Amino acid sequence: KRKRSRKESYSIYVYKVLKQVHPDTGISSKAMGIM
DNA sequence: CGTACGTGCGTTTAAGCGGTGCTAGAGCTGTCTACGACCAATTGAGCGGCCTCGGCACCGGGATTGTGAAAAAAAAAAGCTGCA
Ligand SMILES: [Ca+2]
Ligand SMILES: [Ca+2]
Ligand SMILES: [Ca+2]
Ligand SMILES: [Ca+2]
Repeated sequence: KRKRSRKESYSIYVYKVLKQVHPDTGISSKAMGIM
């Protein structure tokens, strides 16, 4: 087909900050949208 | 029904005005280079795609908490007295 066009986001940085602050805590897709 | 506000006086206060005198600092000019744009080549961070397995949604069952009804007490409340 085509590979879907590139959509930048902050979500890898949010996940990295979350793992410093709450190592045993994750985040729903919506939550990450809000972030 | 109780009194906080609005009105209207006389007394007091300091804003406003116009002026002067002093200089902090706003803002302008000219110089020079540290810093940011631009570029080309390099490459690794982050993208999409994909797979998985554990959190969490949902369920049923039981424990727990809170509500309302009725009956019965506690209490204020009300109408009812003669006196003074
Ligand atoms: Ca912490
Ligand atoms: Ca009152
Ligand atoms: Ca100056
Ligand atoms: Ca991904």
